[PDB]
Amino acid sequence: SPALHRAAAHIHSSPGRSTCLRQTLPLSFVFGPERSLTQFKEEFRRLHLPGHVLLEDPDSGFFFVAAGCLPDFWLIVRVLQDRVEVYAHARSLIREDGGPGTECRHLQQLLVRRVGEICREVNQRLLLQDLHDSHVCNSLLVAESEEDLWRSGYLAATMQFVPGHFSCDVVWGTVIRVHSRLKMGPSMGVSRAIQALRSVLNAFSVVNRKNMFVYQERATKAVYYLRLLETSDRHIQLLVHGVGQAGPEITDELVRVLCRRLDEATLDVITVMLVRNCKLTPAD
Repeated sequence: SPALHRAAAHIHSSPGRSTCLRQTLPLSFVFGPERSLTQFKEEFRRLHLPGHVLLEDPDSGFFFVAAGCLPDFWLIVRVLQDRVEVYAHARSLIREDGGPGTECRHLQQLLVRRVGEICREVNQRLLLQDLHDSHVCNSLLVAESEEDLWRSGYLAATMQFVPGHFSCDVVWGTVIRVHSRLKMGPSMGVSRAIQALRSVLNAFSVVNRKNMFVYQERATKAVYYLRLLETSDRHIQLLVHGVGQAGPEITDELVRVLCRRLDEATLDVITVMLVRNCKLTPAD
């Protein structure tokens, strides 16, 4: 503890020096620091460094980077209430001729990137948990579209780092062929396949967003946003957006359930047609 404290004091008391570097990284906590601090600490503890291991001192609370024995350079990371301080000490941090300064700078940059990614992931997880617990899609979690707008402590998040544009991209995408009987539903312009999918997914569909559902995987505890669209040969195109790659619960089981519902609807329609002894199409 006292050696790390002295190194941090020397780094802070020598700004702009070629041997000591101090960097401050803010933690954009959408839900506040009370819940974000524990998540950030856990992520930092579970964070992995290339060729280095982070040891957290319990007396001081500041993590130190060591070779995985102390290396030729000292890297110290301090986690405050709402900011992260990274201190790097080396003989020459400016020279990059295969020395310890270049390695220390690369390690500091990697640690800063990992901390930023961890903060973003914590914010996304908090937003997903709030959406799952409230069945409402926040603007920061996903931007409100024109259809959603027509059918419609986060103030700092709105007046902070750009929200809405940080929504997770479509992790997986699939196209499901729609049968000829289900191509036209009971309402003009509404496919029967779309209606069946809505009826199936009403258990997790978003009220404020049309044809949108929020599904939380049981294994990964990750809430993902599913969007379904009709593509014309009418078909159902489903895009699943999540922080990480979609698991097998949504990739396979959900597709199987949707296919089973579509097949049941087609079989019921065919039975109704045969009840009237109507001519059956070769596709039917």
